[PDB]
Amino acid sequence: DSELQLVEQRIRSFPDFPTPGVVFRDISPVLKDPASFRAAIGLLARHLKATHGGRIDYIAGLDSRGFLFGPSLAQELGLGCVLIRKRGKLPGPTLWASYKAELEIQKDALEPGQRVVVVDDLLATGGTMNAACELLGRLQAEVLECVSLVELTSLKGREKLAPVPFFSLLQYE
Amino acid sequence: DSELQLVEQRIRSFPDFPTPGVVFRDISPVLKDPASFRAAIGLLARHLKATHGGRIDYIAGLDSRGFLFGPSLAQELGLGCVLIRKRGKLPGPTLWASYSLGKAELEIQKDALEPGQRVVVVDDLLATGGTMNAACELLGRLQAEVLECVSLVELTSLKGREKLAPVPFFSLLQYE
Ligand SMILES: Nc1nc2c(ncn2[C@@H]2O[C@H](COP(=O)(O)O)[C@@H](O)[C@H]2O)c(=O)[nH]1
Ligand SMILES: Nc1nc2c(ncn2[C@@H]2O[C@H](COP(=O)(O)O)[C@@H](O)[C@H]2O)c(=O)[nH]1
Repeated sequence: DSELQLVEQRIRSFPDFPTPGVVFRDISPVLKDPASFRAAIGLLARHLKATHGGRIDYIAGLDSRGFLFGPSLAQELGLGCVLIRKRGKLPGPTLWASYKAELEIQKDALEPGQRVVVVDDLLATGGTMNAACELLGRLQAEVLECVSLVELTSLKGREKLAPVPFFSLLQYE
Repeated sequence: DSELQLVEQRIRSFPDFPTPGVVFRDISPVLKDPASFRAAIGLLARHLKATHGGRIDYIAGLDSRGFLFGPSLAQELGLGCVLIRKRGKLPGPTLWASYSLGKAELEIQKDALEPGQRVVVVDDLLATGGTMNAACELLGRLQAEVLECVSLVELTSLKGREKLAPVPFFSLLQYE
């Protein structure tokens, strides 16, 4: 897939960041190359349409690298984007979950029964995405799927999200 | 302007957040309404094309709510987006700049831009101008040329515009 290649070739890997032995996958070059960013959004949108058809009501973007992809992905799908933030940031009534960071969402972000796909840049342990799913569940939203550009498969984040489906463009050990 | 109205109607105000006496302007509903979001990006893009023609090399988006607009704006203009992040998040060699929020620090990769490259900075809202000023400083230290800073909202009583001068500033909407 030449589109996927446009994305993969713009992932930059930094050894020993932030700790010795870890390899950080830097997605910033994807954003800097407009053809790469377009390919990433296109591939995610095509997957989501092919999997869910018209069932998705909103994209939920995770603070803050999910914010980079969520709105463009939503726009490509003709959908709005709701925001899940680090705690203390959102005004008005909210719910929060601590996973030690805390996520937050406005109580009126979604109505009961609305269906959402959650997007972040990368899935590692799955802690962040798992917390997002729980928050959304407490609004009585249905999480159809979580998606990311990158998945670190040796950390088994996918298993953590089960039974909510997960999809990534690229996988690294 | 029907387009501008689509954006203004989707700004929500929260008095006494985060402190008593102020009014937080919430842009979240703009993102939730795809017509509103499209209008905001379109208005910003049209302004930038009308003001700079083809001279913009990159959009620089500010962590974290600038990230919501930066890539879509960049895409609309056919440009890439570079990131200015809260300190501690970026790999590789970086520069950072403090400003009062106590203090916060923004950071950029030393290799984000080459000397002479021309950039427009975007954030959701301009208040005191501290955040945008820090971004401008970082970019200047890379020897990039900051053509303009833009936002959806400007709180004019806080005089952030003057703080950025002589770098031009543009907002879609203004409140006291
Ligand atoms: N871009 C990038 N983000 C990472 C990396 N490791 C962790 N993250 C960030 O941390 C979260 C995923 O970590 P998790 O909660 O799944 O362990 C995501 O929000 C992601 O932005 C990495 O190697 N690259
Ligand atoms: N959406 C929103 N952001 C604000 C508000 N006040 C401060 N900010 C955030 O803080 C920064 C602007 O504050 P400044 O540094 O100009 O005083 C921006 O990054 C913006 O995201 C507000 O009322 N609404």
